Amino acid sequence: HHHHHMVDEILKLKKEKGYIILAHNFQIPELQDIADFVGDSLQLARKAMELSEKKILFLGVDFMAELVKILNPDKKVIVPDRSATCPMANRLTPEIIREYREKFPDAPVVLYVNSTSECKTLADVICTSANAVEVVKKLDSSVVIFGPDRNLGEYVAEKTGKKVITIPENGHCPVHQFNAESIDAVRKKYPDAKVIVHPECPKPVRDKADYVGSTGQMEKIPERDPSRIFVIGTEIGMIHKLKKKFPDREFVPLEMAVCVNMKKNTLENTLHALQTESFEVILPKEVIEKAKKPILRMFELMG
Ligand SMILES: O=C(O)c1cccnc1C(=O)O
Ligand code: SF4
Ligand SMILES: [Cl-]
Ligand SMILES: [Cl-]
Repeated sequence: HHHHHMVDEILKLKKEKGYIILAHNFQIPELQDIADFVGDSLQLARKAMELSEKKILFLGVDFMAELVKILNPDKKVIVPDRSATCPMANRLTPEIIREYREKFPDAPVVLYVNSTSECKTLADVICTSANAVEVVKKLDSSVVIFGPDRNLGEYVAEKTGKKVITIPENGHCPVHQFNAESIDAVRKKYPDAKVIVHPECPKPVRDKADYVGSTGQMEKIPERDPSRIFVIGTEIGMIHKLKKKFPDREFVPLEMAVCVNMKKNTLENTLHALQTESFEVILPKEVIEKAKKPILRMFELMG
């Protein structure tokens, strides 16, 4: 295989230098295939809680690399491309959060994991798409401040009956902005297929789906649903993951949807990363000390 030179050298260096390689589900198939662990934000966060290796190569976007570092402040965490980020997250700021606490006095601030680590220092609790409902239901408030994703916030409201105030204005993931007509069309084409979409999708999309959940949840659906065909409303990287796990089923994208940031990592710069042992994720001590609290609290409010 023509990538064997990079694949072989990555595997050698990883072992030689004592790295574990963690990848997100939206990484290119070639990177998923060389990772030690591949999963969603929640699964990655969980894995980061119990991590033994001294050195971590993280393949995803910066806010999750920073979460991994916050949970392992004394381990070396590296990323191939330091610019790999979530633009959604970058629109929420400390000032907006402070504005909204002042405005809504006793509302806890629940932040999605794609949020800056500085914003995490100001959060009461962190969540991901699979635990947001449970976490919000455990809080002793019928109103919460939630960001930066409006769709997940609005989903949480529907599921909890709580009032959810979303910040910032129109915070959303461009990648999950599917149109509901794509479901109408795929119903005609494959009348027996099951449609699975992410909670970051717009309401009309979620409402027409058979299932709504995190990518981690999506991966488990075929364990209990015998459907030959699944239609997947999330980033294209998930198709590879699903088809690997369930070679016996068909996985059809709802639409082609690519996160440019998730695609910044390549075989070539991942190799470079292991050769140079760069770029290290470095955070101020203060930020680690403060942001760890809403992160640990997320796991406390699941189990
Ligand atoms: O794994 C996730 O939480 C996830 C789900 C949908 C979109 N983006 C992400 C991400 O981490 O960027
Ligand atoms: S898929 Fe969406 S939410 Fe996830 S990193 Fe990309 S822009 Fe951010
Ligand atoms: Cl978990
Ligand atoms: Cl997810």
